[PDB]
Amino acid sequence: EEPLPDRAVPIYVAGFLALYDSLALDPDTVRAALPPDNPLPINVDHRAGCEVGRVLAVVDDPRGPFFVGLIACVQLERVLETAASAAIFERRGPPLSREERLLYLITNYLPSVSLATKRLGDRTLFAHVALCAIGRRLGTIVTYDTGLDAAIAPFRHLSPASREGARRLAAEAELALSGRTWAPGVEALTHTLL
Amino acid sequence: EEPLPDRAVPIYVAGFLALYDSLALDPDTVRAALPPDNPLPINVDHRAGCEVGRVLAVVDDPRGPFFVGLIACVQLERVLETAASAAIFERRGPPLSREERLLYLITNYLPSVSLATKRLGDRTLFAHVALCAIGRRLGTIVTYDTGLDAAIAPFRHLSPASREGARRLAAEAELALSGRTWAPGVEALTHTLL
Repeated sequence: EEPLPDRAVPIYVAGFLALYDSLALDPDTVRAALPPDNPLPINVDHRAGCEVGRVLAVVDDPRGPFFVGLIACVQLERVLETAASAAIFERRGPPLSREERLLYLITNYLPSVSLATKRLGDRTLFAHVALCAIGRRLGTIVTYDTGLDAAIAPFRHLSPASREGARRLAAEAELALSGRTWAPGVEALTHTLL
Repeated sequence: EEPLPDRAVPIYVAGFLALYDSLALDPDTVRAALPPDNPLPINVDHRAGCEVGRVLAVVDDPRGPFFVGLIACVQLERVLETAASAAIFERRGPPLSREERLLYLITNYLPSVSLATKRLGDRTLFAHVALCAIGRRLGTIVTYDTGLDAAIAPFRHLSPASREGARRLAAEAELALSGRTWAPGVEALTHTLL
């Protein structure tokens, strides 16, 4: 089809991976695996082959484990566009630019995330974060944005200490991923999603 | 199944029905049909039988026609719950209450709306507002909330004059609908959605 864009639109995702009781995840086991030994990848529908990003930071918070991630995948943008073309387009207004079209699509088609942990039997308890396709899996709500601070801003309930640690941990982690894209495959993503 | 709740959770929806060029809808034709002669109903996927609410107010704005609506439908809440049970539930945390469960579901499953107009050939140009099922139709993004002011608040781009006219027009229109629910039918909604 049309030619793949040369650079991926960087997408930042933020949200709570879990919420504490006011029982599977309690604050004590979360702190045991608080700093992940290995970087937690971001995939689609828990399929390791469909890796589209990387978790930038996970911070403990009184509400629950809060995370920030970076998604850099031209092929995910193309596949979501293909799904959008399979639906009746009734949006009234001027065409959105490349960045807000991607935000419009990934928020509606991948509205939640799911945290994967190792089996029950600092620590390696955290495994990966999965983008959940709507109508397939229902996880915790996230926000998508083209800015790091912008992705965290709508979460007013986060304590200022957790917010600060998140954006400083995410900034230094984003730096190690300088100029890194993800290419799981257009057909690989289409099979999982559509 | 489980018994239908006796009272519907009132849901308020807000957003832009269309956006002006910086060509189908220009500001001049919008003002011609600015005050609808008849109340614009809210339905699902443009099917008149699946009426679930009522548009409370439509205000002209430099960005575009902005609307506020009320959705009061126990059966829509039940059907969306049935769709949620058909997906893998992976949300980590305590169970959401009845109100935020409904908000969680209607935002993810019905993320956009579409404005219906009469054919091309104050005025009756505006017909109804349709809740668009994700993966079926793609319309303009809306916000859902359990409060009238809360539904309008995230739209910071709205001019303060349009915001004021919207909440005063919506408040008096909501009053005429005192204690009115919508019952399109559980099977009617299931056929359209699932």
